[PDB]
Amino acid sequence: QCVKLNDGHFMPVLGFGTYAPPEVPRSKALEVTKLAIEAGFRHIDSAHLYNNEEQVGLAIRSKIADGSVKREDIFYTSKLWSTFHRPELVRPALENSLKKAQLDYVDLYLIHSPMSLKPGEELSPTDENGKVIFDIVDLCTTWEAMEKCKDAGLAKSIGVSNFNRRQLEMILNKPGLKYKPVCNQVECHPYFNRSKLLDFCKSKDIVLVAYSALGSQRDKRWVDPNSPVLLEDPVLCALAKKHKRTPALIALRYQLQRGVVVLAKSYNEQRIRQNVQVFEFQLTAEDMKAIDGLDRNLHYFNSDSFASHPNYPYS
Ligand SMILES: NC(=O)c1ccc[n+]([C@@H]2O[C@H](COP(=O)([O-])OP(=O)(O)OC[C@H]3O[C@@H](n4cnc5c(N)ncnc54)[C@H](OP(=O)(O)O)[C@@H]3O)[C@@H](O)[C@H]2O)c1
Ligand SMILES: O=C(NCc1ccc(Cl)cc1)c1n[nH]c([N+](=O)[O-])c1Cl
Repeated sequence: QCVKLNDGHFMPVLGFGTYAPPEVPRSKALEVTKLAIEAGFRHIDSAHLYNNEEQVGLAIRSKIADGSVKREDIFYTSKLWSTFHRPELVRPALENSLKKAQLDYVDLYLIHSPMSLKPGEELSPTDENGKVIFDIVDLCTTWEAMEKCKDAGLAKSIGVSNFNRRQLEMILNKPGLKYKPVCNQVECHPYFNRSKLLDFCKSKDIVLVAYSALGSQRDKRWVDPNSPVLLEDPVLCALAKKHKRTPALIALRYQLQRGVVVLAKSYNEQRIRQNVQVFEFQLTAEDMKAIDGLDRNLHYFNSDSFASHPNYPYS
């Protein structure tokens, strides 16, 4: 089940999230990506940041080599990390990701974040207060570099991630724009449902892709443990009992019914298979209204590390 993007390529509407924190052994990403393809996932979300592209790429190539899928059946995404926003660094970062995955192309390459970081060896160059060391880059010039990558065939489609509406607007009104972003991948779930951003994306034929749709991995680097746990929400739980589903399935189905493409990360064999059940049932209009009521402007990513950055999108 696929949505047609504004460049004419096609994106599966449920995607598998591959990130696991560093205490998870690298080899697991390989195992669980194969499991996710076996279960029916066809859209796979990785990044340079995640340090797993070699494992994710191998899982994909294994599922091609054993005859399970064709390359053309898999939609693989990676992302340009914030230290590589300077235009001259964009193509080389993409080539790096292709060599890691051993793929001839990515189906989608995103600017991972609007918050440009000082170029260098560190993923997160830090200032002493622990604030990321910012860089001033015109993201319009980073976007022109992305467009060159699509023109060379390195990425079939190009898009952005963590952009707010005004940031998206800036790209859209760029003089001489050749390709609009196909998508904006952002934090989106019933506690932060981004309905104003969704409406703007829909008006621009840009797909909103929801990450942390199940409420995030709750990593203490960036997430306050007092924050309400999305999957313990009583309304989602009540809806899970009503449909004899689970609160995750409720959270995933809500996105599809608003025209949002949705990611789900799991490294558990059972939950991976469970998550494809999103296609097996429907929420009613009143169910959707109840879930719309949960919105509380809650982004789980909420650290002093980035909240002072000049291009923080939640400002
Ligand atoms: N563009 C960005 O800046 C950005 C930011 C964050 C994430 N992402 C992408 O989006 C993906 C997903 O977001 P996320 O990693 O924040 O996690 P998520 O999809 O919100 O899932 C959070 C947790 O839900 C659990 N879970 C999954 N299925 C479940 C089920 N059926 N029942 C109960 N619990 C279940 C998982 O634990 P188990 O593994 O134990 O099942 C997972 O750790 C990431 O992996 C990454 O690919 C992108
Ligand atoms: O740093 C990350 N994103 C950049 C980012 C996150 C939030 C905001 Cl507001 C802006 C930029 C990250 N991306 N994916 C994962 N992951 O766990 O899947 C992590 Cl962590």
